[PDB]
Amino acid sequence: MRVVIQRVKGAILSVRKELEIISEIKNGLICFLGIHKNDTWEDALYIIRKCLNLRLWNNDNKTWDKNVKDLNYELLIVSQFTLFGNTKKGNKPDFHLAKEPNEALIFYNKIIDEFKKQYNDDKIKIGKFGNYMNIDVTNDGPVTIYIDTHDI
Amino acid sequence: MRVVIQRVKGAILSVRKKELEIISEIKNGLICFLGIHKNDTWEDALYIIRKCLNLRLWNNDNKTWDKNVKDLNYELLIVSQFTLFGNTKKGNKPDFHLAKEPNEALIFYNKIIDEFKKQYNDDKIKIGKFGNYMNIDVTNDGPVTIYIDTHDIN
Ligand SMILES: Nc1ncnc2c1ncn2[C@@H]1O[C@H](COP(=O)(O)OP(=O)(O)O)[C@@H](O)[C@H]1O
Repeated sequence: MRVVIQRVKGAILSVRKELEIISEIKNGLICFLGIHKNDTWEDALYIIRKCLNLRLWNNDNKTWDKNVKDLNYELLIVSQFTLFGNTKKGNKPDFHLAKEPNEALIFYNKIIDEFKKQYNDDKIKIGKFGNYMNIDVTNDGPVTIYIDTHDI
Repeated sequence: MRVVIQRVKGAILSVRKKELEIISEIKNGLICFLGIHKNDTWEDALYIIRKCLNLRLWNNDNKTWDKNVKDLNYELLIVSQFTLFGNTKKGNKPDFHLAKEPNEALIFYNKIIDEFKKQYNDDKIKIGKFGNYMNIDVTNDGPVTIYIDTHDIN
């Protein structure tokens, strides 16, 4: 599994209705989550644990000290198959390394459940899987973290 | 080198000093969050620029993944992001030792920006404020997030 984690002051998620807002968070994280074809539940578990526990906020005096849970902040989890974009061949990407959309959705849904189980069910916002999304992100820093579980 | 590329309808970059001040802004195009590694070479930088400018990340009529940022006269906002070399394998406090140290990172970054302008056009390349806190309002389009690590390349 691949995840891009961005530290945000807020994120507003819209779909085409011109656009209607379905999701919104204030301070916290937007997590762009790529699901590999070979991902197991242990790959999911690692990403979840890292997203929830990574110490990405300062606590004056201390840098990199508080996580999303510590500060009662929110997470928006967005599925991003493009994170397996093969950009090595030419300039046209292909995405064959990403999990096929049906088994990806189920896996994703299980991840959201576990996010809610490990943190709080009110603090976990989502997009519309598969659908086109407009997301206004207020990047705080910016702070961008990347994790690939196949490096673990 | 590491880069996170996001397809945008717009991005608005502010810095400190009502309390925030807008310094850069693009419409359609890419925000590229760029991480510079300790041992990055000009060849790593060249690969990043080539891909950012030439990756076909936009639709065109009946065709998907067909047009690149240059094809559409779109813009690039290039932001230095050392946090991309944040090691998180050992505990939950990130370790950034593998990121090129600031002074060397800044000159390498500015060289990269110069080459972007040379390979595309000056007026289409936007930047932030290196080593400074930034507030970046990004309108993600899709979203479409691309990740490239040049170490994976030979
Ligand atoms: N894992 C995936 N999840 C969602 N969409 C995908 C995925 N893989 C490919 N796509 C989309 O489907 C289209 C066709 O891909 P596919 O039929 O899998 O292979 P190919 O491009 O070689 O025919 C692409 O334009 C891409 O946007």
